Amino acid sequence: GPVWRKHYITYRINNYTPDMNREDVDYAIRKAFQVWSNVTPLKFSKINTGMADILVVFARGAHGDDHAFDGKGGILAHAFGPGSGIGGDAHFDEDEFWTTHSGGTNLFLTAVHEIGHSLGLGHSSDPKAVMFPTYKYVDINTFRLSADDIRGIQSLYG
Ligand SMILES: O=C(CNS(=O)(=O)c1ccc(-c2ccccc2)cc1)NO
Ligand SMILES: [Ca+2]
Ligand SMILES: [Ca+2]
Ligand SMILES: [Ca+2]
Ligand SMILES: [Zn+2]
Ligand SMILES: [Zn+2]
Repeated sequence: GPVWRKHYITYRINNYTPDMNREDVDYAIRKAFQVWSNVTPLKFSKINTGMADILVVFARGAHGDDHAFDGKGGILAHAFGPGSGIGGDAHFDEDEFWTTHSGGTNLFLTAVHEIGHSLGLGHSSDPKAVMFPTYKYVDINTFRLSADDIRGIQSLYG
């Protein structure tokens, strides 16, 4: 599949969920990017205006792509693989309740998974992998990619 063909990648937060403090959204997303820059040559920078490679959006129901959200539960988020335009973008279902902790749906953990897709990863069959497509809270303060995730991303970058 597609990959980014450059090392400096930008992201922009289109809008903020009212579920969380603004600074906590910023930090969760920053930390999620750091998970992947830790194990690749990629460098991520937040921009506040203009066209970013990865646009982060909170939206509910039908929201202008061909892929609608479904209210609370079920689909939590989705993201597009590397490419122009909508490529790379990561969308989070506002009908979920996003948090910094084990309550609701943890934004950081979900963003790690989605950014994996934004960088070109698909799903893993390994339940230990962050790319395993079932959300499960794990302690975010000690979170680590599985060997499978590191294998996956290092097949695309580095
Ligand atoms: O795969 C999907 C669509 N399905 S999902 O949104 O139910 C979903 C979303 C995120 C996750 C997830 C997996 C591991 C950690 C955090 C979230 C699981 C299911 N989007 O990427
Ligand atoms: Ca949903
Ligand atoms: Ca994009
Ligand atoms: Ca919400
Ligand atoms: Zn979408
Ligand atoms: Zn997924």
